[PDB]
Amino acid sequence: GPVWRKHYITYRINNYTPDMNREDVDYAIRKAFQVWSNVTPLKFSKINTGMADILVVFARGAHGDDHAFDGKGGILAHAFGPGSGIGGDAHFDEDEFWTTHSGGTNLFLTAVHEIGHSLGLGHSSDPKAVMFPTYKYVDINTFRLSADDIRGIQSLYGDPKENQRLPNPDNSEPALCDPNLSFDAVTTVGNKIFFFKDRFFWLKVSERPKTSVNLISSLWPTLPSGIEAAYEIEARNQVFLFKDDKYWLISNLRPEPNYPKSIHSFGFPNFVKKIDAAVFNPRFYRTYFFVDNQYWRYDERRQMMDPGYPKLITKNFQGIGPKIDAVFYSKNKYYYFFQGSNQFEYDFLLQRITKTLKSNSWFGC
Ligand SMILES: [Ca+2]
Ligand SMILES: [Ca+2]
Ligand SMILES: [Ca+2]
Ligand SMILES: [Ca+2]
Ligand SMILES: [Zn+2]
Ligand SMILES: [Zn+2]
Repeated sequence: GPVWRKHYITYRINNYTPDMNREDVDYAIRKAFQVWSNVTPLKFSKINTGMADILVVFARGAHGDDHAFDGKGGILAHAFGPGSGIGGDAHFDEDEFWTTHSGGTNLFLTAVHEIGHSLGLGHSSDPKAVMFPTYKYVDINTFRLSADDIRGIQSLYGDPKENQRLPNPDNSEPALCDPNLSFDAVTTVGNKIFFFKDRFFWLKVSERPKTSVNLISSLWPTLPSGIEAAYEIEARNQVFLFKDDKYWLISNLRPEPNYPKSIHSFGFPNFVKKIDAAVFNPRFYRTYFFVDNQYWRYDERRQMMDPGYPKLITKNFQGIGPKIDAVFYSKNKYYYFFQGSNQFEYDFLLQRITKTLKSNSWFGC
């Protein structure tokens, strides 16, 4: 079918069968989900309030749908492939008797078959599968995915995000996906992107599948670690490294005749102690400087702030927080902003955040 266009996904257990022990269903379920995330790059979260994205429900005969139930047997659950609205809900025929055991009609086994569906999978012609529609009421903590089901879950989603399997996946540090990966500064230099962090820098996007973090003292000479702001000027091979009241010019990875130097000879007041984010716009020939609260634009081709400058980041850039960690230019009319573990696709052409993404996306985790 289609599939879920999100790494992280929600469920809410909507109501409880009185075949009960609430808590046993929390489990049977929480756990059903687990089955899937354990072979699979997803997470699952039981929120208790607001509108979850997978919905478990226990209703009977005619419930809502157009696709009614039928009583004791035959259909026991149906769930809805992904899709807003009622897209991924898993529903359960209350006229059965659900169990932690294998008297009655197991809700571990059915919850899991039917979460797939919710998920994307059709059936498995595969007998051995946690469903050959023909529920194999089997032992319970030892049980596991017929390799088959593993394929089309895997077809649809991967194999999991850094090592070798079933067994499941681990979760690193300094890392490509601690999802609270913030930035010192960041830029691209002609077709790569340098991502700064303390002594670290991770580099690229460019057809190179995957991000290799390294120390900054290896590519870089006359310069400190821990880098606050940066941009580029692709037509002159220049990367500009900013920290504290001083900056560094660069070429071809090589520090042109003189640095560091001051930031003030570039122009600002002495009221200004540090540049926080910076981005150069070739469309129109200007650099954007960001001082917590406010910003400044430098006319590159004249060496001259344009008139009227400091300014107010939010008044002029719609919704970008009053402090910004990193900006950088998209080879075609955007700036991508990095405020916290957050980053914004920002169309500068009609000013509007248009995509909000995980601070760490081009490590397409
Ligand atoms: Ca839903
Ligand atoms: Ca039924
Ligand atoms: Ca019942
Ligand atoms: Ca910064
Ligand atoms: Zn239904
Ligand atoms: Zn089914």
